[PDB]
Amino acid sequence: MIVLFVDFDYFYAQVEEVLNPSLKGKPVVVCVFSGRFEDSGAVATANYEARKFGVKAGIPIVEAKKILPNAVYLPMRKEVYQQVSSRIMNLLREYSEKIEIASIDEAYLDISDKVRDYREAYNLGLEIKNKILEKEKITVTVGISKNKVFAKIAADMAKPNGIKVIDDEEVKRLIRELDIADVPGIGNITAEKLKKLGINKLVDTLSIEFDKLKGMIGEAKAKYLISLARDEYNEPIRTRVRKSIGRIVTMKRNSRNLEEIKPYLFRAIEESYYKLDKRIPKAIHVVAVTEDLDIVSRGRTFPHGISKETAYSESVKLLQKILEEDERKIRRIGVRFSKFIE
DNA sequence: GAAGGATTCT
DNA sequence: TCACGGAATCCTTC
Ligand SMILES: [Ca+2]
Ligand SMILES: [Ca+2]
Ligand SMILES: [Mg+2]
Ligand SMILES: [Mg+2]
Ligand code: NA
Ligand code: NA
Repeated sequence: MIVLFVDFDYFYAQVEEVLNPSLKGKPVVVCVFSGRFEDSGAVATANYEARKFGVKAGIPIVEAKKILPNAVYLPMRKEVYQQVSSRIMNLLREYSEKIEIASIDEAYLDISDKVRDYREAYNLGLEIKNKILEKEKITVTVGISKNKVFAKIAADMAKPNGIKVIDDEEVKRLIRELDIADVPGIGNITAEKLKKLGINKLVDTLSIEFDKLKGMIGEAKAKYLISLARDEYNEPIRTRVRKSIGRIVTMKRNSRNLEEIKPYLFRAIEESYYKLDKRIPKAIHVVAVTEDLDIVSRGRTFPHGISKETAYSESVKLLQKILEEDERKIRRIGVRFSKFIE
């Protein structure tokens, strides 16, 4: 099984430069201005010239400006980014129909039967990679390996505009030598718990019992890491189609008055439905980020589909459900739909 | 199960 | 109105 992974290089930034090639070379920064007071919001992701100064996705726009106040700060244009993404997603589809679209800027392709013997695989990387460059003016990094996990580590290790392979050999090394926080799925929270147990590399898992790890990371990740470590990991390229569609939005002020919150919640609902299209959800969920951030949520699953009209109402019920259990004020508000009808 | 929370990642 | 956006998914609840 050979797994070829394409992550696009700082995507939303790149697209903005492709649409405006005068930016290229400067440091472009793509953000989500919340109009909550002129520079309220967060970065979204950022050109390499910009990244290298510590301006990364997720930091506050005003934090970023203490760093690069002369860099180009553009507002996140999601649809533009999506139509440029599908063009690319389609291009790769032709290469190995057995693909799995990870995110807006990620795709796994299974090239097991399309090619055998990595030498071949690498060359395809160049083709795939070169073709997107050709068609979309978008540079991408390519990671190859026996499975999704390692294929992606390769891409991680080689970005931007990169192309790394990862033969078993190296793979067997990484099991032993690669730092555990760099294993995909593993973030700081779980990394810190792993250091505490003593585990720093994948191989270490086979030194600890397993029921313990379940204690601290839960069987789920507990099986996962042991699986990779074992070299016995294999998850074929599913093509998971979205299992959840939502929206959250940032109010221009914290609230506990509905009429105040209400116009946002619908603004969210209307979008969420456009995002849904021909899909009909059996479940709704109203999510609220508090003046604190305790990210509270009340929901409901109906035994039938939810019509837009029913999505309004219930939500207002669910917003009220929140408005009086906790007692804190609301920062962001939104809705999330699930449990679709096949 | 269904429900609500926590975690990971751009 | 005075730093923390948006989107999923998992992974663990009662
Ligand atoms: Ca990591
Ligand atoms: Ca299998
Ligand atoms: Mg990426
Ligand atoms: Mg990226
Ligand atoms: Na049960
Ligand atoms: Na019960």
